[PDB]
Amino acid sequence: WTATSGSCKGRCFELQEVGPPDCRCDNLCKSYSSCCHDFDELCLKTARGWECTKDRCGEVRNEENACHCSEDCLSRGDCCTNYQVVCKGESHWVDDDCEEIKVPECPAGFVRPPLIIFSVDGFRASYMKKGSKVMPNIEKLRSCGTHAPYMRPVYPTKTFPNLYTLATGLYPESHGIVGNSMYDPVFDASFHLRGREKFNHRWWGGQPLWITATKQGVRAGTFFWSVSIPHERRILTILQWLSLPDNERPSVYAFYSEQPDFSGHKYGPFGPEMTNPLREIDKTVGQLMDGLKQLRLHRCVNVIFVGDHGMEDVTCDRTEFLSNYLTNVDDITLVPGTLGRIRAKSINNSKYDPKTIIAALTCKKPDQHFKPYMKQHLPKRLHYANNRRIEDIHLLVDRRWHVARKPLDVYKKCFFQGDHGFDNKVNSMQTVFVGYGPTFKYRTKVPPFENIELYNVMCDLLGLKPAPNNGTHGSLNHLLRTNTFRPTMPDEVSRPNYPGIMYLQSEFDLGCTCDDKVENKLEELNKRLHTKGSTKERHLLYGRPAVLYRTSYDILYHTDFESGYSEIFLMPLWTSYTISKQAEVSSIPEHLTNCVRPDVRVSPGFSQNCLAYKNDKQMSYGFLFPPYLSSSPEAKYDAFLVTNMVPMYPAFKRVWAYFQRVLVKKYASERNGVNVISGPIFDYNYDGLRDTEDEIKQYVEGSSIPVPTHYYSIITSCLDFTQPADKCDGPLSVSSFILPHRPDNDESCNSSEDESKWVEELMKMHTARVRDIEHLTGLDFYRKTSRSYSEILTLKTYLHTYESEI
Ligand SMILES: *[C@@H]1O[C@H](CO)[C@@H](O[C@@H]2O[C@H](CO)[C@@H](O[C@@H]3O[C@H](CO[C@H]4O[C@H](CO)[C@@H](O)[C@H](O[C@H]5O[C@H](CO)[C@@H](O)[C@H](O)[C@@H]5O[C@H]5O[C@H](CO)[C@@H](O)[C@H](O)[C@@H]5O)[C@@H]4O)[C@@H](O)[C@H](O[C@H]4O[C@H](CO)[C@@H](O)[C@H](O)[C@@H]4O[C@H]4O[C@H](CO)[C@@H](O)[C@H](O)[C@@H]4O)[C@@H]3O)[C@H](O)[C@H]2NC(C)=O)[C@H](O)[C@H]1NC(C)=O
Ligand SMILES: Cc1ccc([C@]2(C)NC(=O)N(Cc3ccc(Cl)c(Cc4ccc(Cl)cc4)c3)C2=O)cc1
Ligand SMILES: [Ca+2]
Ligand SMILES: [Cl-]
Ligand SMILES: [K+]
Ligand code: NA
Ligand SMILES: [Zn+2]
Repeated sequence: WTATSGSCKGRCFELQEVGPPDCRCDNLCKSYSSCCHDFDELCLKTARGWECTKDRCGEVRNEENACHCSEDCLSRGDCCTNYQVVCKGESHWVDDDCEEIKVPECPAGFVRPPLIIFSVDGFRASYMKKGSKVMPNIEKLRSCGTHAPYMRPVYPTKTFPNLYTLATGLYPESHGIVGNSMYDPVFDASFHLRGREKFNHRWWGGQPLWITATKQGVRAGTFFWSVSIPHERRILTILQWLSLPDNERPSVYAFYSEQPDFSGHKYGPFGPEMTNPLREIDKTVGQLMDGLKQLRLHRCVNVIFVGDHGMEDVTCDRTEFLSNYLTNVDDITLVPGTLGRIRAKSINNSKYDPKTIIAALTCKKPDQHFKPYMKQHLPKRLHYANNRRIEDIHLLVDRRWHVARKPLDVYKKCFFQGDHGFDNKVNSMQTVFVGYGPTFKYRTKVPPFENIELYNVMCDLLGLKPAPNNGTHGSLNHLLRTNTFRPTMPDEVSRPNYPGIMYLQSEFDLGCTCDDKVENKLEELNKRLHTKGSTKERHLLYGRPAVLYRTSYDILYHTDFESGYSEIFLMPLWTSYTISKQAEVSSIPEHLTNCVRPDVRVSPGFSQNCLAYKNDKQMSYGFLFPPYLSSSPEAKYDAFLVTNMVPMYPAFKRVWAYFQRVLVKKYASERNGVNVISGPIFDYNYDGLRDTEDEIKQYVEGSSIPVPTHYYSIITSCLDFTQPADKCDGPLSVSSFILPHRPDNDESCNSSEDESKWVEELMKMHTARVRDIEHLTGLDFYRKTSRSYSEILTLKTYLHTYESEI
């Protein structure tokens, strides 16, 4: 109950939310049905519209008007945004040439340049070029300020997960807004776009920018706007808050537009009906910039123009129905649309089987337009698993399609031509970023980046210390003319051992055999130098990775590769090697097919053993440095060391061997040499973070050899591919992946064919940032390069997406 018969007189768009049942006058009162009786009359004035006309110039103030053209309006802070243009011969902001803003040019009393976030729903990245003719204000922000060709949203590319990611720097799995709709089993409660449950604070985790600011003594405008408040009134309210006395004036503001998303759903991303919404958004930007110029703030405020996600063509007829696949369709609940999330209709049902549901949905029709996953098997780059609100069964839906439970759900809800929510690497889901102001660079284009990074920059823009988040602070320094943050490399926690020859062959009883007893100060001086690190500068191009947790491990040198070998996990944490453009692929000789050799540098007690693999009927093994790439028949014996061995399912060896035999060489010839770092990943609790030893759920049968959940590789070369990878004078180029270590290839529907038809497709799907691998391994890469650390941080956040040119 609200005693809604208090009053909004002198309180319109108050910044503090008043405690019930006292009635409210804040920009969200409408949404809670709790405004004071006179809210509309006082706070939502509309009389005479939004623009001064010649005949209103220097009029007598009439408090009924929506905005004013009377002489006193500037000092009152409530002129129409075009007041000066109409009544003072001023030009619109968009008609003035741009001039570099080297320093903030602010009125006295401003302690720091304000930040205004202008967020636009459904603003697809290609609108910047495709709509440029009808968006002159936006085009000026873009070309005069700092801009990316696009900005990557988070998965799912829905509105609430992305806006809240913008506010917090957190993946949806950590902030908790994991979809536009959700069920939470611990609360036993549901969350929807419509309704009042979304207003409960228990859904909203992390610490959003407005709370970070408040806690640190920086005042914040309200980020949320009730939908019925028109855009012109949102702009005028921001401009009014900017005229408050210094002790009352917020330093950060957000504007939100429902467009172009609202229209995009109805007409598709490029419908002819899309021109007008783009025109109208541009006009709103113009109102803001004219209003800022009137208050002498247009060279003082930092403005961010940012989308939450793009928009794809999607219609009714492109719907897959689970009823065409399942027989128990009524025993499941589906969260439907551009992604699928499946749970049991009833938890008092012990007959419900996730395994059988998955099998009924896997590769069942030739043209199938979705792919089922247990959430822990989703590409690691989506970071979409570690939340009790994300159902165990997930469906990744093809771009342009929907999934639904039954046809009745679709024709008893054609309406829509546009939608979004798909995989966040899909081109049509990409959105926009422009930063304009004293703190941003002038006329600068930066490479595409992920929206998880902006929270850190917005904190920097406001002199705030960010709460812990998923951005990599410093990776966006190149956006800024002056940074207050200067990242430093994390300290190594564990220093390695460098073992020499310490064991005799006969101390090993590992059940291994090798035909290598088929066995001179030329060649024997040589091999000792190699085992001491003589070739290390060739295979470790960027220094050794630093181990950032407490553990026991050895550096092992070899002619063709170096490794950091874990005495705890009984395998390398990383193996590093360089393949020049000219390298030769050879095969594994017949006499070496089953060869595994004890490593006399490493004790029996810290080694794997061949018997365990013989005994484990499911588990086979592979090698991290590939034998196919040995530099010589003699160096090839090094690749069969028991310290280069890792556990692999036979189904996985098909993937791995094709990568090592075919694709490494192809990348080296295309990229003019590559450096490769490969290794295992253990993430049994799917939290995106390295597992401790006591978290491992599977061992090779009868042994202490832990089974990886994933294998990664990081492939580095010179950005200027006219220089060889091992002699690169400038910026680096990287692509990486985190392949799931699975006992079957069900994920690839073409897997019964030759690896050349399906393997590379799988690796592309599981593309990763070096930063994802860092979290997953507790390692820190690129510690010794000639590049600046900020540039290295940008490099580690890069994602190679394999999409074509937007
Ligand atoms: C992306 O960035 C984020 C932010 O940096 C990273 O997430 C962090 O990861 C940390 C390590 O996993 C984690 O630290 C833990 O926090 C526990 C206290 O957490 C509460 O307080 C914080 C601080 O205010 C708050 O932010 C938390 O918020 C979570 O939970 C609330 C309420 O449930 C949600 O509203 C909110 O959205 C958020 O949920 C997310 O995180 C939880 C896990 O915390 C997940 O379950 C959810 O799915 C969701 O993702 C909390 O309110 C703290 O108690 C933990 O301590 C245990 O473990 C340590 C290990 O050192 C040990 O020393 C302790 O003794 C303790 O062990 C005891 O508890 C165990 C488990 O109950 C038990 O088994 C033991 O036997 C012991 O009893 C732990 O330190 C941090 O909270 C989150 N922060 C956030 C915001 O998510 C994330 O890792 C990054 N992602 C990647 C890929 O890098
Ligand atoms: C609980 C609640 C209350 C009201 C509402 C309203 C009316 N419904 C709705 O869709 N919006 C927009 C909206 C959506 C999500 C978030 Cl987080 C933000 C904040 C924000 C803005 C910009 C940036 Cl860059 C980041 C965050 C704004 C509302 O305000 C949504 C949700
Ligand atoms: Ca983990
Ligand atoms: Cl959703
Ligand atoms: K086996
Ligand atoms: Na298959
Ligand atoms: Zn939408």
